[PDB]
Amino acid sequence: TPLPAIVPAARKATAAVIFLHGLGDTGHGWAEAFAGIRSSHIKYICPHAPVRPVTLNMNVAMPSWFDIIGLSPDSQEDESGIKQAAENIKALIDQEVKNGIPSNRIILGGFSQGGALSLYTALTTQQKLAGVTALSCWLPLRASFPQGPIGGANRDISILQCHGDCDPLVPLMFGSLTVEKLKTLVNPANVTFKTYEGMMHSSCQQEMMDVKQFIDKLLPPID
Repeated sequence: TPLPAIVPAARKATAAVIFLHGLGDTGHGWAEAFAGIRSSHIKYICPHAPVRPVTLNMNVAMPSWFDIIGLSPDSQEDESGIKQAAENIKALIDQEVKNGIPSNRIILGGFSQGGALSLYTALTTQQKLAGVTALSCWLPLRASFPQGPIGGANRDISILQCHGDCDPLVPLMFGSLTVEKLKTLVNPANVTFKTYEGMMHSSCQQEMMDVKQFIDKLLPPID
């Protein structure tokens, strides 16, 4: 658990954005992206995932929040790893709360499997968070969530989900399927789905403008 890549608050952190990178990456690249759209009062924490064998690619080691066994909505999933990773994130959120940033001033999000982890954690934590930015991701362990509203703190959480229509790794179909299930677990009045023409398993600058909009609207300065 090395030091995350952090864009700190200029003065005192009154909100925080915890963002988790995709497969095989570190937090450094995304911290830079969030540095380019930061608000002075917001702390941007991009932790680094541990290197580990990934079943999908002949157990070649690379940074990974959990194991990837497949790429289909029907693929087998690493249930234990997903749940332990989620525990680690809630642990990381608890730390930021005991250090001065209330949970309802914290946004969780990520890219690909980082986003998937973001959705799973937000929807299973009794910690009330400010929102979720789920980029080019999916809902892990769909069939374990009941078919009604989740209840709990994040019944009414705001979710911004973004996907490219040319994504070869997480098909747009899989994101569309994820938002439909989302709209049955939380209040769909706060569920926004954003599609980006031509984007692949990537980000674009408009997607980052819409993420800034989302964060700035939900985490405004206290002063």
